[PDB]
Amino acid sequence: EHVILLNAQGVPTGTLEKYAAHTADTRLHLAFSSWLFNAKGQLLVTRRALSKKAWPGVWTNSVAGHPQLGESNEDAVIRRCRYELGVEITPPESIYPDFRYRATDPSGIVENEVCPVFAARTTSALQINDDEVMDYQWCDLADVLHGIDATPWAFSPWMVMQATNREARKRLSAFT
Amino acid sequence: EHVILLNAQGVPTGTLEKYAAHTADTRLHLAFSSWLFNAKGQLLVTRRALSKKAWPGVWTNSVAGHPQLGESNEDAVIRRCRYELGVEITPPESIYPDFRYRATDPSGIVENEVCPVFAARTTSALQINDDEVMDYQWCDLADVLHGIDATPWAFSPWMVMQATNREARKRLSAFTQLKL
Ligand SMILES: C[C@](O)(CBr)CCOP(=O)(O)OP(=O)(O)O
Ligand SMILES: C[C@](O)(CBr)CCOP(=O)(O)OP(=O)(O)O
Ligand SMILES: [Mg+2]
Ligand SMILES: [Mg+2]
Ligand SMILES: [Mn+2]
Ligand SMILES: [Mn+2]
Repeated sequence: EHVILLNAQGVPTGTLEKYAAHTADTRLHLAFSSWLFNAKGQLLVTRRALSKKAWPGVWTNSVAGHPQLGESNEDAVIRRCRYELGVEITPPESIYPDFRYRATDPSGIVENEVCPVFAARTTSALQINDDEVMDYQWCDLADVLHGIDATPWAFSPWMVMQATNREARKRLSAFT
Repeated sequence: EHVILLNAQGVPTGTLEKYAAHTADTRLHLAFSSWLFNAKGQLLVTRRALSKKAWPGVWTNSVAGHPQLGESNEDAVIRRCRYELGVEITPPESIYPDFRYRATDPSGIVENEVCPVFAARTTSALQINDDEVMDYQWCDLADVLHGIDATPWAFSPWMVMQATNREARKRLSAFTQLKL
Protein backbone atom coordinates (compact mmCIF):
# COMPACT_ATOMS: atom_id res chain seq x y z
CA GLU A 1 0.00 0.00 0.00
CA HIS A 2 1.39 3.36 -1.08
CA VAL A 3 0.74 7.01 -1.86
CA ILE A 4 1.52 8.65 -5.20
CA LEU A 5 3.98 11.55 -5.25
CA LEU A 6 3.07 14.47 -7.49
CA ASN A 7 5.41 17.12 -8.92
CA ALA A 8 4.70 20.86 -9.02
CA GLN A 9 2.09 20.03 -11.63
CA GLY A 10 -0.18 17.10 -10.81
CA VAL A 11 2.11 14.53 -12.44
CA PRO A 12 2.92 11.30 -10.56
CA THR A 13 6.67 10.88 -10.20
CA GLY A 14 6.87 7.83 -7.91
CA THR A 15 5.49 6.22 -4.74
CA LEU A 16 6.16 5.86 -1.01
CA GLU A 17 4.87 3.27 1.48
CA LYS A 18 1.75 4.77 3.05
CA TYR A 19 2.92 4.74 6.68
CA ALA A 20 6.35 6.16 5.91
CA ALA A 21 4.84 8.93 3.76
CA HIS A 22 3.06 10.88 6.48
CA THR A 23 5.59 12.79 8.53
CA ALA A 24 6.32 16.23 9.88
CA ASP A 25 7.57 16.88 6.34
CA THR A 26 4.94 15.11 4.19
CA ARG A 27 5.49 15.63 0.47
CA LEU A 28 2.69 16.38 -1.98
CA HIS A 29 0.81 13.22 -2.93
CA LEU A 30 -2.49 12.00 -4.37
CA ALA A 31 -5.63 11.51 -2.29
CA PHE A 32 -9.41 11.61 -2.31
CA SER A 33 -12.18 12.72 -0.01
CA SER A 34 -15.82 11.63 -0.15
CA TRP A 35 -19.04 12.58 1.64
CA LEU A 36 -21.60 9.80 2.15
CA PHE A 37 -25.37 10.13 2.55
CA ASN A 38 -27.93 7.40 3.25
CA ALA A 39 -31.22 6.81 1.41
CA LYS A 40 -32.86 9.36 3.71
CA GLY A 41 -30.31 12.04 2.90
CA GLN A 42 -28.45 11.89 6.22
CA LEU A 43 -24.72 12.69 6.04
CA LEU A 44 -22.35 10.21 7.65
CA VAL A 45 -19.78 11.97 9.81
CA THR A 46 -16.92 9.86 11.14
CA ARG A 47 -14.35 10.15 13.92
CA ARG A 48 -10.91 8.88 12.97
CA ALA A 49 -9.53 6.05 15.07
CA LEU A 50 -6.95 7.03 17.67
CA SER A 51 -4.37 4.88 15.84
CA LYS A 52 -4.44 6.90 12.62
CA LYS A 53 -1.07 8.48 11.88
CA ALA A 54 -2.69 11.80 10.90
CA TRP A 55 -5.54 13.55 12.74
CA PRO A 56 -6.27 10.61 15.05
CA GLY A 57 -9.49 11.03 17.04
CA VAL A 58 -10.72 13.83 14.78
CA TRP A 59 -14.29 14.31 13.52
CA THR A 60 -14.33 14.60 9.69
CA ASN A 61 -16.36 13.76 6.57
CA SER A 62 -17.33 10.17 5.70
CA VAL A 63 -14.26 8.65 4.07
CA ALA A 64 -10.91 9.70 2.64
CA GLY A 65 -7.89 7.94 1.24
CA HIS A 66 -5.06 7.46 -1.20
CA PRO A 67 -5.59 6.13 -4.72
CA GLN A 68 -2.99 3.56 -5.72
CA LEU A 69 -1.11 3.44 -9.03
CA GLY A 70 -3.56 2.95 -11.89
CA GLU A 71 -6.56 3.12 -9.60
CA SER A 72 -9.41 5.46 -10.49
CA ASN A 73 -10.56 8.03 -7.96
CA GLU A 74 -13.96 6.39 -7.96
CA ASP A 75 -12.50 2.96 -7.41
CA ALA A 76 -10.45 4.39 -4.56
CA VAL A 77 -13.59 5.72 -2.87
CA ILE A 78 -15.37 2.38 -3.30
CA ARG A 79 -12.39 0.50 -1.92
CA ARG A 80 -12.00 2.68 1.16
CA CYS A 81 -15.76 2.64 1.70
CA ARG A 82 -15.57 -1.13 1.80
CA TYR A 83 -12.41 -1.18 3.86
CA GLU A 84 -13.11 1.46 6.52
CA LEU A 85 -16.89 1.26 6.73
CA GLY A 86 -17.75 -2.10 5.14
CA VAL A 87 -20.28 -0.26 2.98
CA GLU A 88 -21.48 -0.42 -0.63
CA ILE A 89 -22.16 2.84 -2.49
CA THR A 90 -23.56 4.37 -5.67
CA PRO A 91 -21.15 5.73 -8.30
CA PRO A 92 -19.28 8.61 -6.66
CA GLU A 93 -20.09 12.03 -8.14
CA SER A 94 -17.61 14.93 -8.35
CA ILE A 95 -18.15 17.79 -5.92
CA TYR A 96 -14.76 19.52 -5.67
CA PRO A 97 -12.34 18.27 -8.31
CA ASP A 98 -9.66 20.92 -7.74
CA PHE A 99 -9.32 20.72 -3.97
CA ARG A 100 -5.66 20.87 -2.91
CA TYR A 101 -4.43 21.50 0.63
CA ARG A 102 -1.65 21.26 3.19
CA ALA A 103 -2.10 21.21 6.96
CA THR A 104 -0.35 20.14 10.18
CA ASP A 105 -2.05 18.00 12.82
CA PRO A 106 -1.72 18.66 16.59
CA SER A 107 1.29 16.34 16.96
CA GLY A 108 3.00 17.87 13.93
CA ILE A 109 2.04 15.24 11.34
CA VAL A 110 1.44 16.86 7.95
CA GLU A 111 -0.97 16.03 5.15
CA ASN A 112 -0.12 17.54 1.77
CA GLU A 113 -2.42 16.56 -1.01
CA VAL A 114 -4.14 16.99 -4.31
CA CYS A 115 -7.45 15.74 -3.02
CA PRO A 116 -10.45 15.62 -5.38
CA VAL A 117 -13.71 15.42 -3.44
CA PHE A 118 -16.65 13.10 -4.13
CA ALA A 119 -20.16 12.32 -2.87
CA ALA A 120 -22.15 9.09 -2.87
CA ARG A 121 -25.19 7.36 -1.39
CA THR A 122 -24.79 4.19 0.67
CA THR A 123 -26.64 1.07 -0.53
CA SER A 124 -25.89 -1.16 2.43
CA ALA A 125 -25.55 -1.01 6.21
CA LEU A 126 -22.28 0.06 7.79
CA GLN A 127 -19.86 -2.55 9.08
CA ILE A 128 -17.29 -0.58 11.03
CA ASN A 129 -13.57 -1.25 10.87
CA ASP A 130 -12.39 -0.01 14.26
CA ASP A 131 -8.82 0.18 13.01
CA GLU A 132 -10.00 3.18 10.97
CA VAL A 133 -13.12 4.60 12.66
CA MET A 134 -13.66 4.95 16.42
CA ASP A 135 -17.03 6.71 16.28
CA TYR A 136 -19.53 8.12 13.80
CA GLN A 137 -22.87 9.89 13.52
CA TRP A 138 -25.67 10.02 10.96
CA CYS A 139 -26.95 13.62 10.95
CA ASP A 140 -28.55 16.41 8.95
CA LEU A 141 -26.11 18.15 6.59
CA ALA A 142 -27.67 21.48 7.60
CA ASP A 143 -26.64 20.86 11.18
CA VAL A 144 -23.15 19.78 10.18
CA LEU A 145 -22.59 22.95 8.20
CA HIS A 146 -23.76 25.05 11.13
CA GLY A 147 -21.30 23.34 13.44
CA ILE A 148 -18.54 23.79 10.85
CA ASP A 149 -19.38 27.47 10.50
CA ALA A 150 -19.55 28.12 14.25
CA THR A 151 -16.76 25.88 15.64
CA PRO A 152 -14.63 24.80 12.68
CA TRP A 153 -11.81 23.81 15.09
CA ALA A 154 -13.96 20.92 16.25
CA PHE A 155 -13.66 19.33 12.80
CA SER A 156 -10.82 18.25 10.55
CA PRO A 157 -9.35 21.23 8.73
CA TRP A 158 -9.80 19.08 5.63
CA MET A 159 -13.55 18.77 6.15
CA VAL A 160 -13.83 22.48 6.96
CA MET A 161 -11.99 23.57 3.81
CA GLN A 162 -14.20 21.43 1.57
CA ALA A 163 -17.42 22.47 3.28
CA THR A 164 -16.54 26.10 3.00
CA ASN A 165 -15.85 26.06 -0.73
CA ARG A 166 -18.96 27.72 -2.15
CA GLU A 167 -19.57 25.28 -4.97
CA ALA A 168 -18.81 22.16 -2.96
CA ARG A 169 -21.36 23.22 -0.35
CA LYS A 170 -23.96 23.83 -3.04
CA ARG A 171 -23.38 20.42 -4.53
CA LEU A 172 -23.33 18.62 -1.19
CA SER A 173 -26.57 20.43 -0.37
CA ALA A 174 -28.03 19.71 -3.79
CA PHE A 175 -26.90 16.13 -3.27
CA THR A 176 -29.77 15.61 -0.79
CA GLU B 1 -2.92 11.17 42.86
CA HIS B 2 -6.26 9.75 44.02
CA VAL B 3 -9.96 10.45 43.80
CA ILE B 4 -12.37 11.05 46.68
CA LEU B 5 -15.08 8.38 46.76
CA LEU B 6 -18.63 9.43 47.61
CA ASN B 7 -21.41 7.12 48.82
CA ALA B 8 -24.97 6.82 47.48
CA GLN B 9 -25.49 10.33 48.82
CA GLY B 10 -22.69 12.78 48.10
CA VAL B 11 -20.80 12.01 51.32
CA PRO B 12 -17.07 11.13 51.24
CA THR B 13 -16.04 7.65 52.36
CA GLY B 14 -12.34 7.55 51.42
CA THR B 15 -9.94 7.60 48.46
CA LEU B 16 -8.82 5.51 45.49
CA GLU B 17 -5.68 5.77 43.35
CA LYS B 18 -6.61 7.81 40.30
CA TYR B 19 -5.81 5.46 37.41
CA ALA B 20 -7.22 2.42 39.19
CA ALA B 21 -10.40 4.39 39.98
CA HIS B 22 -11.33 5.01 36.35
CA THR B 23 -12.65 1.81 34.84
CA ALA B 24 -15.74 0.24 33.33
CA ASP B 25 -16.93 0.13 36.95
CA THR B 26 -16.07 3.61 38.21
CA ARG B 27 -17.47 4.29 41.66
CA LEU B 28 -18.86 7.73 42.49
CA HIS B 29 -16.09 10.20 43.34
CA LEU B 30 -15.45 13.92 43.57
CA ALA B 31 -14.50 16.07 40.57
CA PHE B 32 -14.60 19.60 39.20
CA SER B 33 -15.17 21.29 35.87
CA SER B 34 -14.12 24.86 35.09
CA TRP B 35 -14.71 27.26 32.21
CA LEU B 36 -11.99 29.86 31.66
CA PHE B 37 -12.21 33.24 29.91
CA ASN B 38 -9.41 35.63 28.99
CA ALA B 39 -9.50 39.36 29.80
CA LYS B 40 -11.17 39.86 26.42
CA GLY B 41 -14.02 37.58 27.47
CA GLN B 42 -13.14 34.81 25.04
CA LEU B 43 -13.61 31.23 26.21
CA LEU B 44 -10.73 28.79 26.19
CA VAL B 45 -11.70 25.47 24.60
CA THR B 46 -9.26 22.58 24.88
CA ARG B 47 -8.71 19.20 23.22
CA ARG B 48 -7.87 16.35 25.63
CA ALA B 49 -4.55 14.67 24.96
CA LEU B 50 -4.54 11.32 23.19
CA SER B 51 -3.08 9.67 26.28
CA LYS B 52 -5.93 10.60 28.61
CA LYS B 53 -7.59 7.44 29.95
CA ALA B 54 -11.09 8.91 29.50
CA TRP B 55 -12.34 10.84 26.44
CA PRO B 56 -8.88 11.13 24.89
CA GLY B 57 -8.60 13.37 21.82
CA VAL B 58 -11.96 15.01 22.61
CA TRP B 59 -12.80 18.74 22.44
CA THR B 60 -14.16 20.07 25.75
CA ASN B 61 -14.35 23.06 28.11
CA SER B 62 -11.28 24.67 29.69
CA VAL B 63 -10.19 22.32 32.46
CA ALA B 64 -11.45 19.54 34.72
CA GLY B 65 -10.05 17.38 37.45
CA HIS B 66 -10.17 15.66 40.80
CA PRO B 67 -9.71 17.39 44.15
CA GLN B 68 -7.29 15.62 46.45
CA LEU B 69 -7.52 14.89 50.17
CA GLY B 70 -7.43 18.13 52.17
CA GLU B 71 -7.83 20.21 49.02
CA SER B 72 -10.77 22.52 48.37
CA ASN B 73 -12.59 22.33 45.05
CA GLU B 74 -11.46 25.85 44.26
CA ASP B 75 -7.84 24.94 45.02
CA ALA B 76 -8.08 21.92 42.75
CA VAL B 77 -9.24 24.22 39.96
CA ILE B 78 -6.23 26.50 40.54
CA ARG B 79 -3.89 23.52 40.57
CA ARG B 80 -5.12 21.90 37.36
CA CYS B 81 -5.17 25.24 35.56
CA ARG B 82 -1.54 25.50 36.51
CA TYR B 83 -0.79 21.87 35.76
CA GLU B 84 -2.72 21.43 32.52
CA LEU B 85 -2.57 24.93 31.15
CA GLY B 86 0.27 26.68 32.96
CA VAL B 87 -2.17 29.48 33.69
CA GLU B 88 -2.98 31.85 36.53
CA ILE B 89 -6.63 32.63 37.18
CA THR B 90 -8.99 34.77 39.24
CA PRO B 91 -10.93 33.18 42.12
CA PRO B 92 -13.18 30.51 40.62
CA GLU B 93 -16.88 31.25 40.82
CA SER B 94 -19.40 28.46 41.46
CA ILE B 95 -21.79 28.31 38.51
CA TYR B 96 -23.31 24.83 38.78
CA PRO B 97 -22.65 23.47 42.26
CA ASP B 98 -25.00 20.53 41.88
CA PHE B 99 -23.89 19.09 38.53
CA ARG B 100 -23.69 15.29 38.60
CA TYR B 101 -22.25 13.18 35.80
CA ARG B 102 -22.12 9.52 34.87
CA ALA B 103 -21.02 8.51 31.41
CA THR B 104 -19.09 5.93 29.40
CA ASP B 105 -16.37 7.02 26.97
CA PRO B 106 -15.77 5.57 23.47
CA SER B 107 -13.69 2.70 24.89
CA GLY B 108 -15.77 1.67 27.90
CA ILE B 109 -14.08 3.90 30.50
CA VAL B 110 -16.65 5.29 32.94
CA GLU B 111 -16.74 8.60 34.76
CA ASN B 112 -19.16 8.81 37.68
CA GLU B 113 -18.93 12.06 39.52
CA VAL B 114 -20.17 14.82 41.71
CA CYS B 115 -18.68 17.65 39.67
CA PRO B 116 -19.32 21.25 40.76
CA VAL B 117 -18.66 23.61 37.87
CA PHE B 118 -16.70 26.86 38.00
CA ALA B 119 -15.82 29.87 35.88
CA ALA B 120 -12.77 32.11 36.10
CA ARG B 121 -10.58 34.62 34.27
CA THR B 122 -7.03 33.82 33.21
CA THR B 123 -4.46 36.29 34.51
CA SER B 124 -1.35 35.00 32.76
CA ALA B 125 -0.24 33.55 29.39
CA LEU B 126 -0.85 29.89 28.69
CA GLN B 127 1.81 27.25 29.05
CA ILE B 128 0.01 24.23 27.65
CA ASN B 129 0.91 20.83 29.08
CA ASP B 130 1.06 18.48 26.11
CA ASP B 131 0.70 15.46 28.35
CA GLU B 132 -2.77 16.82 29.17
CA VAL B 133 -3.86 19.02 26.28
CA MET B 134 -3.21 18.35 22.61
CA ASP B 135 -4.88 21.42 21.17
CA TYR B 136 -6.85 24.52 22.15
CA GLN B 137 -8.65 27.57 20.84
CA TRP B 138 -9.80 30.97 22.12
CA CYS B 139 -13.40 31.40 20.98
CA ASP B 140 -16.53 33.49 21.29
CA LEU B 141 -18.95 31.80 23.70
CA ALA B 142 -21.85 32.39 21.31
CA ASP B 143 -20.07 30.41 18.61
CA VAL B 144 -19.28 27.57 20.99
CA LEU B 145 -22.87 27.31 22.12
CA HIS B 146 -24.10 27.36 18.52
CA GLY B 147 -21.70 24.57 17.64
CA ILE B 148 -22.79 22.56 20.67
CA ASP B 149 -26.46 22.81 19.67
CA ALA B 150 -25.75 21.92 16.03
CA THR B 151 -23.33 18.98 16.58
CA PRO B 152 -23.30 18.10 20.28
CA TRP B 153 -21.78 14.67 19.49
CA ALA B 154 -18.53 16.32 18.47
CA PHE B 155 -17.82 17.48 22.03
CA SER B 156 -17.36 15.77 25.38
CA PRO B 157 -20.82 15.12 26.86
CA TRP B 158 -19.97 16.91 30.12
CA MET B 159 -19.24 20.16 28.30
CA VAL B 160 -22.59 20.00 26.50
CA MET B 161 -24.50 19.17 29.70
CA GLN B 162 -23.01 22.06 31.66
CA ALA B 163 -23.48 24.55 28.83
CA THR B 164 -27.09 23.59 28.43
CA ASN B 165 -27.86 24.20 32.10
CA ARG B 166 -29.74 27.50 32.19
CA GLU B 167 -28.20 29.07 35.23
CA ALA B 168 -24.66 27.94 34.44
CA ARG B 169 -24.98 29.32 30.90
CA LYS B 170 -25.96 32.73 32.25
CA ARG B 171 -22.74 32.74 34.24
CA LEU B 172 -20.63 31.77 31.23
CA SER B 173 -22.36 34.63 29.40
CA ALA B 174 -21.38 37.10 32.10
CA PHE B 175 -17.75 36.08 31.69
CA THR B 176 -17.72 37.23 28.04
CA GLN B 177 -17.53 40.84 29.14
CA LEU B 178 -14.20 42.48 28.39
CA LYS B 179 -12.24 43.19 31.56
CA LEU B 180 -9.18 45.29 32.39
C1 LIG C 1 -6.99 12.46 5.61
C2 LIG C 1 -7.11 13.34 4.34
O1 LIG C 1 -5.84 14.30 4.15
C3 LIG C 1 -8.45 14.11 4.54
BR1 LIG C 1 -8.96 14.33 2.78
C4 LIG C 1 -7.34 12.37 3.13
C5 LIG C 1 -6.55 11.08 3.40
O2 LIG C 1 -7.38 10.05 3.94
P1 LIG C 1 -6.76 9.29 5.10
O3 LIG C 1 -7.94 8.87 5.94
O4 LIG C 1 -5.79 9.93 5.76
O5 LIG C 1 -6.29 7.95 4.47
P2 LIG C 1 -6.61 6.60 5.13
O6 LIG C 1 -8.08 6.33 5.05
O7 LIG C 1 -5.97 5.46 4.39
O8 LIG C 1 -6.22 6.61 6.42
C1 LIG D 1 -13.50 14.71 33.06
C2 LIG D 1 -14.41 14.90 34.31
O1 LIG D 1 -15.49 13.71 34.41
C3 LIG D 1 -14.97 16.33 34.18
BR1 LIG D 1 -16.76 16.04 34.55
C4 LIG D 1 -13.45 14.93 35.54
C5 LIG D 1 -12.09 14.38 35.08
O2 LIG D 1 -11.24 15.41 34.55
P1 LIG D 1 -9.92 14.82 34.06
O3 LIG D 1 -9.18 15.99 33.45
O4 LIG D 1 -10.03 13.73 33.31
O5 LIG D 1 -9.14 14.56 35.38
P2 LIG D 1 -7.64 14.73 35.57
O6 LIG D 1 -7.21 16.06 35.03
O7 LIG D 1 -7.32 14.78 37.04
O8 LIG D 1 -6.95 13.76 34.94
MG1 LIG E 1 -9.28 6.85 5.22
MG1 LIG F 1 -8.05 17.32 33.68
MN1 LIG G 1 -1.88 11.49 2.72
MN1 LIG H 1 -13.08 10.88 37.67
